[PDB]
Amino acid sequence: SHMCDAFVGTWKLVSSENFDDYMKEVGVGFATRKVAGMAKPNMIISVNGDVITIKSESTFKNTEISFILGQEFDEVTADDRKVKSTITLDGGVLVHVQKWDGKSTTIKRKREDDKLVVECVMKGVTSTRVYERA
Ligand SMILES: Cc1noc(-c2c(NC(=O)[C@@H]3CCCC[C@@H]3C(=O)O)sc3c2CCCC3)n1
Repeated sequence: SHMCDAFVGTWKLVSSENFDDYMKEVGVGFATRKVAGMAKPNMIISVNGDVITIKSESTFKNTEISFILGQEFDEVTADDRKVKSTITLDGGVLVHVQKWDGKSTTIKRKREDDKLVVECVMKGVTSTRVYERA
């Protein structure tokens, strides 16, 4: 058993709070924000040894990242930012820091009841995205 166990599986977006303002703060343009706003992505999380893979699959875009905890990696985000990402475990929370152009955003993923809750913070702006098992 590992702390990442509770995350593994296929998840589907069930609700989104303040996501348009989060995207604004990150610098996402109008057209991408409207398309993002409709999307109900799936998130597929798997583990093979030390390597964690998170796939995001939506009508617009399929993204995938594979990473080792604490090891920086290159990531192209859904909105096409080219960022330097580091994902660590803080207790049972996966903490994902993306850095680009002197800016930084933090995405936290945690299990709460039967949900996987994703808290996205950019400067003062927080968004919450709630996933359920698909
Ligand atoms: C920022 C941004 N710009 O476009 C996006 C973005 C997504 N964002 C997410 O899915 C959120 C946002 C940050 C981490 C993951 C979280 C998730 O629900 O898995 S999904 C999606 C887009 C752009 C258009 C295509 C579909 N994000």
